Amino acid sequence: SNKCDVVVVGGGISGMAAAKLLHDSGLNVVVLEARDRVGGRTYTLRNQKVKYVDLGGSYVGPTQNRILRLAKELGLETYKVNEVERLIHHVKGKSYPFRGPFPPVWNPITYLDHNNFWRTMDDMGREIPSDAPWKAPLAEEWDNMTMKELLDKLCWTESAKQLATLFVNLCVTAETHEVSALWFLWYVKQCGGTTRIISTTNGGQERKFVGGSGQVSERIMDLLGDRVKLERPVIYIDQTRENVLVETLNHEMYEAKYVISAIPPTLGMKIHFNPPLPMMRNQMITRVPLGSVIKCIVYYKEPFWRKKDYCGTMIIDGEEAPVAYTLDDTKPEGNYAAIMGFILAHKARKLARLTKEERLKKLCELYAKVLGSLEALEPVHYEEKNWCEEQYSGGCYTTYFPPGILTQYGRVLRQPVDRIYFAGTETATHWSGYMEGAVEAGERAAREILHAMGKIPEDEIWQSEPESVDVPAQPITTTFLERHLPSVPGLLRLI
Amino acid sequence: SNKCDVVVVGGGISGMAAAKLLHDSGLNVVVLEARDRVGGRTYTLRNQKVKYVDLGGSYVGPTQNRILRLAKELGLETYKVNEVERLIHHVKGKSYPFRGPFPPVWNPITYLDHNNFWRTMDDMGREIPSDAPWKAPLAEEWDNMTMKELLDKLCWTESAKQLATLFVNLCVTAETHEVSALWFLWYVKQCGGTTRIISTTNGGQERKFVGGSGQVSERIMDLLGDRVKLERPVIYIDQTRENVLVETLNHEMYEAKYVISAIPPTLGMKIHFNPPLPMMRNQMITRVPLGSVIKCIVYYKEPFWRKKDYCGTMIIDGEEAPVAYTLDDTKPEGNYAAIMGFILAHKARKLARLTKEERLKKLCELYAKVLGSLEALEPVHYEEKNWCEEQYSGGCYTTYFPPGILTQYGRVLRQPVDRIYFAGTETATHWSGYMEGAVEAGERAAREILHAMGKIPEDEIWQSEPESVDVPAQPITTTFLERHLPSVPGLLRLIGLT
Ligand SMILES: *[C]C1=C([C])[C]=C2C(=[C]1)N([C][C]([O])[C]([O])[C]([O])[C]OP([O])(=O)OP([O])(=O)O[C][C]1O[C](N3[C]=NC4=C3N=[C]N=C4[N])[C]([O])[C]1[O])C1=NC(=O)[N]C(=O)C1=N2C#C[C]N([C])[C]C1=[C][C]=C([C]N2N=NC3=C2N=[C]N=C3SC2=NC3=[C][C]=[C][C]=C3O2)[C]=[C]1
Repeated sequence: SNKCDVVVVGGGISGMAAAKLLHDSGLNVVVLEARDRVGGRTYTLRNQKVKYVDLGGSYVGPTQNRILRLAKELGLETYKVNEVERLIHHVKGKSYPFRGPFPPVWNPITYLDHNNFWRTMDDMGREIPSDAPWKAPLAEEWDNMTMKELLDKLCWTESAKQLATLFVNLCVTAETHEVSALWFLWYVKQCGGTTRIISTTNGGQERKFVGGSGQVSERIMDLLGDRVKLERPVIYIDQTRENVLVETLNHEMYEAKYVISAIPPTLGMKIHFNPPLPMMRNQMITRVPLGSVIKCIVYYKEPFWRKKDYCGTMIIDGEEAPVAYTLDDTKPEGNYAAIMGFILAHKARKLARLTKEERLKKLCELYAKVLGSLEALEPVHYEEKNWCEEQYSGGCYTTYFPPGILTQYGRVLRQPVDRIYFAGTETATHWSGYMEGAVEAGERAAREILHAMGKIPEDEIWQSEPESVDVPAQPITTTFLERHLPSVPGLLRLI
Repeated sequence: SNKCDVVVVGGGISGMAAAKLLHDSGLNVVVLEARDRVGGRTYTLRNQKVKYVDLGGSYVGPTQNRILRLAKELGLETYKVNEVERLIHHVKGKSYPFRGPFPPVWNPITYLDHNNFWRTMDDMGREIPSDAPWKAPLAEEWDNMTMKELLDKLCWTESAKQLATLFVNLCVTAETHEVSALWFLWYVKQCGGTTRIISTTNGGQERKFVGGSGQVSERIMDLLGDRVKLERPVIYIDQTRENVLVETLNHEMYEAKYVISAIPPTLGMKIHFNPPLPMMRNQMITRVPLGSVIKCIVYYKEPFWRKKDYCGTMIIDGEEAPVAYTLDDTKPEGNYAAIMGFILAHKARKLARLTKEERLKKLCELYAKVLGSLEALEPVHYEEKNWCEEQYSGGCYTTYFPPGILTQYGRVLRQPVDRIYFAGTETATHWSGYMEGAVEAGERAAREILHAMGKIPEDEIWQSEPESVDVPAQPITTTFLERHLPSVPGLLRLIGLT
């Protein structure tokens, strides 16, 4: 067997961040990666037509200090996603340009309803501990309903219900009726709330990495060298002996003092355990699916939308549109002009039956309508990735919790199993679901092992992160009217 | 490599029924079983204190003609679960003895609400094709709500809502808020409806096998000899070459023309596939958990409850009760007196924290109260099994579908993947979730391979089953009043109009 201090299962950002921290502390680490590549739910494709493109995770922004610090240490830079010109909200077949993070509403009843919906998501979040959502005072009540039931209760207008539905679908690549309300409310709150999660400027979509996010995982593989084993899917972990035995599909055996599991929780199912997992983890890993998305990038000769004072952001209501949300994916140099869109949740499942060229025509005709431009019908290139097809991801962006699961099983996600510690973005407490959460979780799991070895004290397991100097956060603000305007039933109780 | 015609992955009833049919048809089969035993979600424990006891699937009944026929051919016999004396409904800390499959309701409004709840479950069921529930006219609407939401809409009384909650928990070892309404309505209708699924006499719980249900899988292993490979968990299936390659954890390689997957759908995740599964199956197998249950059998010197004119059936409402449902588990000879109970859904997770002795004490204290009998505090023996802990089951009794899954993914549950065909009870169209469904699915998968091989015509893939001559099925009937009494809102509409 190949002997080491710690085996890390999975070479995404979380496992690479964990392996780098342990390597830097002087331990002998091995990363066992199932694929022929690192990066996992990040994947940067290079070719002459695109230069580089993120086909998985891409965006970073203020308050994501860990991924920013790790990337800066690896020699990466960010650039700002284009938000200079107007955003578009496409409603009932017409484009309404706007500025600021939130699409405006003009009907007074619809305004109260929209204002109350976002506000209420944040008010509910204030009662949900980031590190223990199952401790919310109404945890059971909120876990036992879907987001569809909560939206049906809160939204008195169809307008608000449709945009809230889009918000859920875009944030978690899942239908409102698939997900727990408690989990979804946790998810938003642990990203800093509604404004922070939805915003480009001053939010999660503010920036991308120059040359692609795949460079984070690639550059840690560059540091670790032949400590990273590609095409080594882990099939078996045996904790019955002095040292932990980890076996791969290609028959190799690794012996370590400890293991970090840095794979999506459900993909623990692909490992046979000796002894069997404890009951709660055995069932948890069958209850935690990942969402469904196709990430699609259409390339053009020029970022022609900018000539019409559009930035390239589109928020597109309704069932017919294949893509509900786009961003400008043009390089910072103004070349490789492109629109990124996501095909979300059931539409990913529905439109996967088409060919690549059929999806390209649907997207170009949608963009031509919404941008009001025939230039959208003249793509020069197309790239796409359907993450539903990935054996070693299960989906994207992240794991969602159906009703009832977070309260019954959530405590088990990061609980160690003997000498296995659990990383992966799903185990983070800030920007779980993101590259930021991957770094937080990988470094925390690594420090749990340094503590088990008696190398650091308990109080160093969870470490704060200084704010990025390059990507400072500005405060989230509200107006007096946003805070105090009544809900629709509130306006009615006054009548 | 060990070469054969068909590798069956899984030696539960479904895989063993598939392997037997293929063996009988003259093919070379191998069964690769992860555990050191066959039977899977069936397990008959033998010791001197119990003689035998089913700790997994046990009950069979009228309309389950495939399991009855298979067991009869293997030399097995059934006996009737004791339902001679009165049943008990325990609610708000008091016991109400009754006769018939349904606890009686005296309050007229509550009676309308109860009658309408069961009626409406079956009315909705008749809209749902057994072989394609996603084709129901309102499939999307029904799949996008939980059973909790459906009970909140239909039940105008708390009495009906509490009994309906117990019914869901007991039928599918899951909470009402965990499961799709479409999937639950399908599950009940594909068992023959509410009456058939809930009944002991004339329903699913009528009978057990003499000597235990594990004998089905064990007697098929006897017929197959060394073709059953125990402690061979399958890790890898490669379909890139002319013959399918199946690898086991203990390093062995099997080469076959076709594979039957006879494991619970999500346990397909334990297999690495080359090439990768198609997208829809790749995601489906992460979306389909199994339920949570501890099966607990408390033994007594005598079946003392019968002397109080109680048969041993208890329907126990209330969060404090660890067990919501019991049956008499006394042997047909009248000895090894015992009460079987289920610890359901969240209670299986909550009470797993206790010791075996702590669970025994809580069960005896509950039974003493429900039966009004101090003798219940004097157990002579105890056996239990928490199926949530089983790596190679995932839970019991069966796979449930959370909201939104059955319409989006259900079509691929038994869709072949190249030369992999899908057995397992979850793929049945009649008594899916049961030993009966396991036989249906195993034999149907085996016949899909016989058809692929040109040995049988397409119309022989799905085969009807003659009715058992030993276990006659009485029809499910309703009264005029059951059919035509209004719902509570129906009554309020008639009041508004008057
Ligand atoms: C895929 C993906 C995609 C496609 C995308 C994305 C993503 C993804 N993401 C994620 C990431 O990527 C993740 O997290 C990470 O990566 C993870 O990591 P980890 O943990 O490490 O993991 P992985 O990678 O997986 O790894 C693992 C590994 O392992 C391995 N394996 C397995 N198994 C195994 C193995 N090995 C060995 N062995 C075995 N067995 C594998 O292979 C691997 O490698 C992301 N992230 C980040 O960060 N970023 C990004 O970008 C991302 N992405 C996405 C994102 C998205 N988003 C955020 C969302 C959104 C968007 C937008 C928005 C906006 N909005 N919304 N809504 C709205 C808006 N706007 C405006 N408006 C609206 S509405 C409204 N209205 C109103 C009014 C008034 C007021 C208010 C309002 O509102 C949002 C969101």
